[PDB]
Amino acid sequence: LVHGGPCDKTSHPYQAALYTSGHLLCGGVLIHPLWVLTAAHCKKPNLQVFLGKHNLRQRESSQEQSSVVRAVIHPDYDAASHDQDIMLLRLARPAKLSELIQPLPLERDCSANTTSCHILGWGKTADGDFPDTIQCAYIHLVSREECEHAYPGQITQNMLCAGDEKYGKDSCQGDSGGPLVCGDHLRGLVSWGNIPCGSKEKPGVYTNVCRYTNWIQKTIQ
Ligand SMILES: [Mg+2]
Repeated sequence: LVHGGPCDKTSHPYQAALYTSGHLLCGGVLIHPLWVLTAAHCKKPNLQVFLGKHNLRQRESSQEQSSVVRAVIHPDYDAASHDQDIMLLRLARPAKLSELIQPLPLERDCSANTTSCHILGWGKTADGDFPDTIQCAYIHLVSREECEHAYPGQITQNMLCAGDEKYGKDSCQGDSGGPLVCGDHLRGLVSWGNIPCGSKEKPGVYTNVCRYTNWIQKTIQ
């Protein structure tokens, strides 16, 4: 995440870190004791899920690890256009909850008006390096019209744009699958955007979570 700062230690209990081959690959969101929601492009064999993490370079009393027993990629995910970039990961065992490990509810109403939101993750920072401490930044939802104007013919109904016209705070490589949180509910998942990262001109594009309430419910229940 670029142009943000370190998160408060107790502000992201729903954040998951997804690892493969010993390195962080993506973020994710705990939405139920047995399920982590993330981006479909984060699919890899042998994913490892870590909950309760804050600083990747420090063993933390709150961290918990879990293997994935099943990965459900949206049936219509398209890896070129990024359409329907969403995937559910079933954990081997339900997560043990605490102040540092908690699920985040989903925003079910696509018309919700809480436009001030925040993003978080261990993805690339402004200096081009990957941080040990998870980063946080507040950004604002952008109207679909402006989204379409920035990426003509590339934005689908399954995508939501968000950015910061002041400093260009934005998600980046490694933040993929992480949460776009608005009004204490999950509004989106980090999907794609400008490269190099920065949202002043081109906003970040997030999977429009409100569109998947039915699919997620059916998959989990
Ligand atoms: Mg298709």
